[PDB]
Amino acid sequence: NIKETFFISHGTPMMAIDDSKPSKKFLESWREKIFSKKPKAILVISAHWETDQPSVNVVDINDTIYDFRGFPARLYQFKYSAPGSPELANRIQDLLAGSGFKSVNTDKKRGLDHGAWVPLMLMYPEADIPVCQLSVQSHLDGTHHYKLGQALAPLKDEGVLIIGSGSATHPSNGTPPCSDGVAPWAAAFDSWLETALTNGSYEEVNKYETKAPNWKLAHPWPEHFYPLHVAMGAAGENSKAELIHNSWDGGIMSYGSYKFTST
Ligand SMILES: [Fe+3]
Repeated sequence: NIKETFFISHGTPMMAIDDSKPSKKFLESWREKIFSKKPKAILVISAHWETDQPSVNVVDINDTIYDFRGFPARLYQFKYSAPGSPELANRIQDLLAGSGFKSVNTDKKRGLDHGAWVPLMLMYPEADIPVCQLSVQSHLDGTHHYKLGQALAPLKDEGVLIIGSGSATHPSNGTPPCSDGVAPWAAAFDSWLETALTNGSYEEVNKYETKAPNWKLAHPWPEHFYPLHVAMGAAGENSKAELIHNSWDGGIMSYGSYKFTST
């Protein structure tokens, strides 16, 4: 049914209201210009939900979680009450367990963190498509998440839109900006990633720690990068990666987003 998986950049919560971000106009054009098909359900691997073992969201309605401090009060008024899919949740449990993940937990009470509901509120604003969330295991490695994606790969034939939500670059809150360029280290890293992805060098991206330039500056902590790996795996071995968006915030926080097309 569905032959694509995506990695997008959840940005920061300001992307719900800051229209000075091309990221927002990009996400808003989702159903018209990016993915026209209506998916049966949506699975989001969001970087803002990390756990020790794979964890799935099992609720019939997602609560809208404001996992951010220090923003306009308008942001805490938002509700993206999309349904959950216990169907999909179980399907994910079984698919993951069937591939070697013996311990895979479930949370029957939590909804969507801003890593899911902020983008989804722009792409699918009616809030009527089931959204189920998968967690990222930050203290593991990239290959683990590639495998989590491979395990999820069959979900596509069942109308599931697999989306990893992170940031192409996620420099520390302590990294200094660039006044009117794009920081050299960040362009190096983004260039590396594109060259890897568009050529299907997925083993390389699994091994970013030993092949990417400036990865410690780009991803000091991996959580915002591992959803890329998951979408990568879910697309498949010979999928075709395309860069569908890029924009920068401080000259250092890339918003790059990729579409993986299985063949
Ligand atoms: Fe974030």
